[PDB]
Amino acid sequence: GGGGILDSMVEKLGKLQYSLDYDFQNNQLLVGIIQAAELPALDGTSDPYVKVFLLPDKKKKFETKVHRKTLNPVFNEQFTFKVPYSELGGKTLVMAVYDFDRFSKHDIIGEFKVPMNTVDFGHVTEEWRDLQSA
Ligand SMILES: [Mn+2]
Repeated sequence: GGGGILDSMVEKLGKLQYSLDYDFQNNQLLVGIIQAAELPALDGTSDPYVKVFLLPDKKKKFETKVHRKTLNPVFNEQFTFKVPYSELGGKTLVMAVYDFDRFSKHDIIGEFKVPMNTVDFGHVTEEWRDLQSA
């Protein structure tokens, strides 16, 4: 009654652990794409990879390596965004997990966003985030 409330709940599409730190010495944002867990199987298991990028920036998106046939990949990758601190406040970091497929569109598994204006810089941020439907 009931069903409508269940439909509003966050779907079980897995989670991604990432870390974030602004390097004030070099003036760049550092992002760690650590691992994902409990991904749904779209293939069976999926072939997950993560796209990492800033909005509204129109720059080419960074991507992790593809991890074949796993619902619990460990990426252990780091990415760097050369952006002065004063300009970072208006941007939003996006992390999106996709299922690599060689013969068809890569299905999105889920994504989430981290507005830079609500992040506590000066201390390394690390958290698990539930992937949201795209
Ligand atoms: Mn696949």
